[PDB]
Amino acid sequence: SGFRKMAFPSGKVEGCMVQVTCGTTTLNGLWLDDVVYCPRHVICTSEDMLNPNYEDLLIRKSNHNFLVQAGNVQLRVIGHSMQNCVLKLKVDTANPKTPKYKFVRIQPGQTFSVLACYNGSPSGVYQCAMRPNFTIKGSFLNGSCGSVGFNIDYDCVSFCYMHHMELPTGVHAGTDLEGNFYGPFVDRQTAQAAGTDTTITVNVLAWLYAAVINGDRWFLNRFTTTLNDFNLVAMKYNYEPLTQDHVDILGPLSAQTGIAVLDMCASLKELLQNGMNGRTILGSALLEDEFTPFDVVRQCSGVT
Amino acid sequence: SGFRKMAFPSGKVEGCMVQVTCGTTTLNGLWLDDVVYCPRHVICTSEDMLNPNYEDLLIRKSNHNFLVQAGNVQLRVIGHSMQNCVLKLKVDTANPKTPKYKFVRIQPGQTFSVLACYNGSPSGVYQCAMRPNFTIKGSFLNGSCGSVGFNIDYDCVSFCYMHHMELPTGVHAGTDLEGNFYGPFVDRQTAQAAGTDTTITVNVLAWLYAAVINGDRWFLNRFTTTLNDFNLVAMKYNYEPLTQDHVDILGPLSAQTGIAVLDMCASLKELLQNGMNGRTILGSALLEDEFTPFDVVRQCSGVT
Ligand SMILES: *CC(=O)N1CCN(Cc2ccsc2)CC1
Ligand SMILES: *CC(=O)N1CCN(Cc2ccsc2)CC1
Repeated sequence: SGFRKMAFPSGKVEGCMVQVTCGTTTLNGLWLDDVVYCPRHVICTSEDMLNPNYEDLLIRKSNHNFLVQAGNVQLRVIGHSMQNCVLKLKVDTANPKTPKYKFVRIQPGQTFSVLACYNGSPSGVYQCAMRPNFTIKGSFLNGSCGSVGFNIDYDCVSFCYMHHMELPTGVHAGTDLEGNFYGPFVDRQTAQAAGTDTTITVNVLAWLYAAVINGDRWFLNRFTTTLNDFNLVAMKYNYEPLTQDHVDILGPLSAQTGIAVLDMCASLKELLQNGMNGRTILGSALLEDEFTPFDVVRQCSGVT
Repeated sequence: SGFRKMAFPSGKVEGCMVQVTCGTTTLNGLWLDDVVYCPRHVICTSEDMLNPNYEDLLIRKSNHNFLVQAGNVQLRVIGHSMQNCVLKLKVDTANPKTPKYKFVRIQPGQTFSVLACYNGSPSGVYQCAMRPNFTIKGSFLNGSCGSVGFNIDYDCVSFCYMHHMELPTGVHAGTDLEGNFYGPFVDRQTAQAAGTDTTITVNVLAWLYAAVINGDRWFLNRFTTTLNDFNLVAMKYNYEPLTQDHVDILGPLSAQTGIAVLDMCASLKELLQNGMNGRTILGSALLEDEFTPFDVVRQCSGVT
């Protein structure tokens, strides 16, 4: 029993982290096979970050300008290219610790673990979600860029995030491992405001199921609702509209607990309308939305 | 910027996890050098757990009864002994992935990371604290026993926790790596109630400092207080009494922010007395007490 914000074991990713230095800029790189992936802004001076022309800046760089260090061992760069907002540095040695991996571009509401690194050295691991506004709420200081987000299915690491920038509101933006930003963000020091941070309704419901499975049942009520009625309430509270797809995905949690998805929606509706009245649910005083239905089933079933 | 509940990178510990089977019971073991550490209740049938005599039960067990599997490779047991509530199984092979390590017995209020494992296989990592009642609030299903809690200082893993049991209130009890339970708990299926779960005042203050460092300042007020006055308020709200030792430990955070510890106590006092009024602090609607001053400085300074 008990339910905790839980990250994937980080070892498989720790083995992929290197330091990338271009001139006087240091950040993190991801070494998979004989390629090191890092944010292209490694090539920039802070001066450059106001309106960088990355193709023009990159012409001035040679393979020997990219200093790549794995532990205290230097890797030899034999090639470099820009793909969108990331650099791929070809090194002369395959990473012996390369796990099975995939590159995946996640959707908003999807959760992942982040291994925060400084100088190619892991400092810690925490769990994130891709917000509906394509930001993530991270913990990232200067030097953390190139830190990656990932899911693990048994032996296969699916890399979904690379950290690139902090908005002046202290939220985080980055790319998939093809170097394409999530959302409308650009790797330039300009005016970039996040949109509405809407609550991931399907994740909140999954977490309410997790609460019931673990003894927290006080918010269960005598009511039911319809998708259309629930959604009127979701609209008012900046929740994502609930779809039949969300209802289907919650089916296993519905089945295990014997609480109809729409009944749990009517519970969520009363919580939105009435608040927690100073009570808590799984040790939280607000409605947690960074557990997916898949996350809840995993943690409740003990999958490795 | 941003501040997240953050666990140590788990790789060094992932490399120490094995499966221990005695008869029909399977749980996790910790392989350091040529010793595997596991909870002694591995030797029990559920029948045995009502009033086990571990010394009597252990006489019936030989080295060949302890099945120890690291990945898909079996380790040869060449010796076994009981130390308090843990078994030490001597194996004929040193774990090649043994990190630098220490065994430490932590105090209440101290935080650590847990690598939840099933069948010697890591499922995830999360951050805990030793509660003032010597429970921890974990995420642990059947088969998770022998999962360990740890801190990392650069290269050295300090093992502080091994998971042994769940109280019928869904909180967790376990041992240091010498097999001594935290608090009054025993590895028997009997009536064991947790004491008062008091709030770790020094951790809450550290987290309020983390909030200021990251832009959340709305709760800063015009007041100050004294230790004695603050403590009257802590008593009423089941907070640990604040000592000069706690004030000293918060000195670096005081220094960096320019907010006197006692001023921050007067902020905490108003929050205890008035509530959050539906506001949040670092994305929480309650007062977080599972970040130590050391944790806040680490995450705010980017130590690896
Ligand atoms: C994540 C990280 O380490 N940093 C430091 C370098 N910064 C360069 C930049 C990119 C967009 S605006 C300026 C990014 C944050
Ligand atoms: C942690 C874990 O896997 N388990 C399963 C075995 N249980 C045995 C027991 C110990 C005290 S009461 C019964 C403990 C929980």
